[PDB]
Amino acid sequence: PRILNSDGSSNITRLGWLDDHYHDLLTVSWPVFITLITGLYLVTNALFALAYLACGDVIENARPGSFTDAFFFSVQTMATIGYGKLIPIGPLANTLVTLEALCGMLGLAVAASLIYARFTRPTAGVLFSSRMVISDFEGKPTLMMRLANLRIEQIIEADVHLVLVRSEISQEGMVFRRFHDLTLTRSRSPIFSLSWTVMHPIDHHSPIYGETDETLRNSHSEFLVLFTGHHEAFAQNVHARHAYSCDEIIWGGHFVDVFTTLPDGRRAIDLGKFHEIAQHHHH
Amino acid sequence: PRILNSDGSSNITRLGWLDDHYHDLLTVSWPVFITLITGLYLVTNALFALAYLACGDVIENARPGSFTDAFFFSVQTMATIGYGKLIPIGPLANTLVTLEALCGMLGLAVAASLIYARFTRPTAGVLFSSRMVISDFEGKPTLMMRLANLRIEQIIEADVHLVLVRSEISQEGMVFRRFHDLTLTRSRSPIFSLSWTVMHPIDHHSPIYGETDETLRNSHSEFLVLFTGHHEAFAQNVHARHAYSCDEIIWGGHFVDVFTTLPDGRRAIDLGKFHEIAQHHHH
Amino acid sequence: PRILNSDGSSNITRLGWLDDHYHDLLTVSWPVFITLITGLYLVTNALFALAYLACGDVIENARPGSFTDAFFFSVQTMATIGYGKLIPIGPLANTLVTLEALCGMLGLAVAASLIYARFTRPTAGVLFSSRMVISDFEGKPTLMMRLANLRIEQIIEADVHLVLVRSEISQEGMVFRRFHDLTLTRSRSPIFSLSWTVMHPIDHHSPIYGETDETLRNSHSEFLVLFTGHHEAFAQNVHARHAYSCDEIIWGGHFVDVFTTLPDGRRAIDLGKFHEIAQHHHH
Amino acid sequence: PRILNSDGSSNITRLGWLDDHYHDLLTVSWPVFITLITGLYLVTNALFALAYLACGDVIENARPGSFTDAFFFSVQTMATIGYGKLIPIGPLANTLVTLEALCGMLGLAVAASLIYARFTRPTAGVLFSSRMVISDFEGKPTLMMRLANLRIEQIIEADVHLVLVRSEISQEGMVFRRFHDLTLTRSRSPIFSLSWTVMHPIDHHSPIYGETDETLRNSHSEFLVLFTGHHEAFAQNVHARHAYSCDEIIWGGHFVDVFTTLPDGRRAIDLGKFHEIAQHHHH
Ligand SMILES: [K+]
Ligand SMILES: [K+]
Ligand SMILES: [K+]
Repeated sequence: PRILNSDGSSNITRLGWLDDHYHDLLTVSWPVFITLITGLYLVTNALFALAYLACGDVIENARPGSFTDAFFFSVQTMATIGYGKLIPIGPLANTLVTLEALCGMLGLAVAASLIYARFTRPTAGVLFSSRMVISDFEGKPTLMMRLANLRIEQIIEADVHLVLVRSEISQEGMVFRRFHDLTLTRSRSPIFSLSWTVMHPIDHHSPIYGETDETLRNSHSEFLVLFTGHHEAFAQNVHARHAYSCDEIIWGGHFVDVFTTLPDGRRAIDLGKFHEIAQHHHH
Repeated sequence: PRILNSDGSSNITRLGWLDDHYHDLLTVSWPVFITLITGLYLVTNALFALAYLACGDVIENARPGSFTDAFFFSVQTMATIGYGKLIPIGPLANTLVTLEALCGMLGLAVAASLIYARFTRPTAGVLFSSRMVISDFEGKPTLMMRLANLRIEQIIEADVHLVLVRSEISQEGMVFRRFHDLTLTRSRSPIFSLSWTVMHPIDHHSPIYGETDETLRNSHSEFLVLFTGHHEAFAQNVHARHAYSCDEIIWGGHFVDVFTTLPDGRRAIDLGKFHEIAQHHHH
Repeated sequence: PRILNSDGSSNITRLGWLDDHYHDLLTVSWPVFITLITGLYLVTNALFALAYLACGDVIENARPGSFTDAFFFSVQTMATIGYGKLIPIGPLANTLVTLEALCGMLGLAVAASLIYARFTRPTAGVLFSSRMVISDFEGKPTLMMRLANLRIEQIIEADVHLVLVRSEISQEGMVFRRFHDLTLTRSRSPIFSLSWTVMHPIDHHSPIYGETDETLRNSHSEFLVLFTGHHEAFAQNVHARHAYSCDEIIWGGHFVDVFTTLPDGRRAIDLGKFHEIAQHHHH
Repeated sequence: PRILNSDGSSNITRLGWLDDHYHDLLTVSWPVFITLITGLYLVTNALFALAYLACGDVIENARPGSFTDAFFFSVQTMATIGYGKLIPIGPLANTLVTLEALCGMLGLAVAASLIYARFTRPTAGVLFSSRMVISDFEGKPTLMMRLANLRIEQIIEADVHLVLVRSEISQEGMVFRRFHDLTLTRSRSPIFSLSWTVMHPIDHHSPIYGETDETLRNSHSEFLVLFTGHHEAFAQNVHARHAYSCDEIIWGGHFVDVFTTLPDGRRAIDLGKFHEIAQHHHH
């Protein structure tokens, strides 16, 4: 019954048409977006066609009072193909022409921006260790997990937050869900390029100090990771979030090493070891 | 007589043509912007038309010395419909043609950028509690208000500032308006997704320490909220501001709750309760 | 003989073709930029024309072996006017056609970005007090100056740096220019909207502590101001810099006030007072 | 056998098609990118051509059932040249027409964004001293290197990180690589314009305290520099990274000086001295 999913998205039921137009256009699925555009496209040409007929027989080589001919003319026009069979006749015809044109291009201008706006979304090539572990490092138990960059490009002034979420009681006895930042031995990495193992020493200041497994389940406590940085690939900021549940903490585990020396004597990164955690089994 | 409005915009009278072109173009109302563009469009084609006539009878199938014909030709040319009735004749005609073309597309290039520049502005889907309250939490009064995210998308590394603005006297006796940043128990929320109740404990460090209602009116003091964060919807930064007056502080009040358990046993959010503040009435 | 000019640009002599293409294109003056584009435009069409002639007589209604005809055809083709007199003939002709097209639009795509890149530069509407003053505020002498926003739109997350630059001697006796950032009583203003008077208290920590005028001239010391913030007008970041020399510090001065109460009882801003500094003259 | 290259890119062997489409498109060499686009272009027109043939003889003046004719028609249609020889016939023909158009325009919209996305990348004009030096400044040994801005434009709120990377042993005996950010006497420069000599005093807090050369080689330790700032040239953020190996530290060296006084008495910047380091040779 987790508040937060693994993908980091909160897991709640929300209780609530043209109001949020811009958001909605960037939020819709590509199929839909393309449809909408199409609809709009067809629609407006039809409208324009009617305008033509309305004037009445103002297009060269158009079957009299036929909406198709006018429509297709309108596309050839708006789109500025301007084949040349169907042509404006008389001031009224042409004014509508020079109006459509402008309309068409403006639409392109609007479509473009939407496209570009929705199209230009980078994604940190970042991979999260499927598990956390609690184990002794430098003489104090420490909670860790690790990120691997999935691309050759580097992430600059990357940094990460390790947030514990769990239930608490106020002195007043309000029983709420609280967020605790957890101090990391290293929270900034100005140049993140291969792997980073993040650590929260556990000492008298850690909100998870002297806590067993039993106690963690009991506060229904999870761990939320937010990573962010400036990706050289995109020359644009990127982020990535992940969440862990009490039971994805492997007590005493140790992340295996992904750094190797080749036969060649050249260093290397093996991603295969990335999700592997060493463990002592005591029968 | 408030210095700051609810929308957070300061409430002062300011005492002060082509100077600020770029700002103005992004600042104008869409109707106006479109008009301007249109004007510019029509205008330039007229100019071009004149250029054509000026050469004299250089367009196929054009009524001799008729501006309309030239004008409409110019549009068909500059929008590159290029129907094909009206056509250039001779070097002068065509040079003007190849000039217009380029002109037209440059205009598109300029129009586009403006459009995109004005078009691409997100808005945090954030709603502010209409009131603040001063109530005891964990043993110290605390001033609070709360934000609710209005969209399914999440806001990352969101954070908020609670600023008290009020009149003061210097030892030197300068009577000025000063801004105090009020320490919040929680000022960052790396993953804002549903509701956030912001709190400023009031203790010997709070500029509103041991202050009643009477004293607040007296310094003509208001409270300004700035919220900001990176919206996943837009993959871009968003902000929202709000302001409160002394009298929108509900002393002793408690925000009602918005988190529920369904019959189903599934957690939920209710945004009807959002503006509701519990209160004790003592006859 | 100032190191820094009033406009904040350093005042030094620097001692040093296709290398910096992108910078150069954004750095050039509009006339020039347009020329370059034009040149490129004309040029490429000429090249294309030659390609056509090179096939030989492959365009309908073209005077045999005539470059003009080919050239103008090439424009009508690359701008996609496609009038319809001059037309491709045979495979070679048309392939070149379908190649040009693509070329043309790609050029548009490149031109656009440049245009937009150079076009979309905001400027903080910020005005700097022409002078600084040193005077007692809240019981310690304080250096100050002030900014006024020149537009109705607000600046978010605005903040400012007050940097003293002056010559120093190392224990080793290196005589260098050093920068001292000066602690301001208020360095962030999450919502800058009208005027902000920035202050650097002078106490045992101020690098200008117990310094007279004489001593300031002597270290040839100046004061550099950098302001930056996110402008709601442009929905984009803005900055502004300014510099002051030792002699633009008005000792004992006090900035006059720009905030008024109207007859109406409505508050107001008078930016005429903005540069005015009160002063005591003692015969 | 360095972990990090001079360009700051980590020097490891990574061990691991349509997955990363957007990154890949921005990452590919211009030649390749253009090819891809071209391919896509040609391809889609061919597809469209087939669509035409498939209806069968629906284009005016088209050799019956010939792909070339259809193909070239398709381009004239999709690029909206619309010459006018080949023309749609009947409903099926034209619908495909009005579909292509839109398609073409959308492609432009997509191409543009890619172009602009890849095209609009600035590069800090920043040059790194080829060497570092360890030498006494103001009475404590200090590690330094220096940056020179290579362009007339200025970089705002520039700042730099000096990171030591070297192998260590945990008490638990884990032998890992660790990063130490090294406190710099000056880490921000709100207005970087000519040269900046960065310094890390070495004292009881420096992770390189009481370390000789021998000891540095031994921990296989390098030094990583990240510089970043907002470039006025591009009105956009820029960064630059560099790395140094133990052996590019010139002990006792002193950077020569690049600031000069002209005969004219005007100050100047010479960048020939930039890489020059003074040294005492003791036979
Ligand atoms: K056309
Ligand atoms: K066209
Ligand atoms: K045509």
